[PDB]
Amino acid sequence: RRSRKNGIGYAIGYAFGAVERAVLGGSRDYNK
Repeated sequence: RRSRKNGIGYAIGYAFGAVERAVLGGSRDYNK
């Protein structure tokens, strides 16, 4: 609520979200 959520979370979100991005590339994320 003071920009404290957007500064460190983005870093991890960038590295992680980056690898995850590939996962969300096409589809097949669930369905057993």
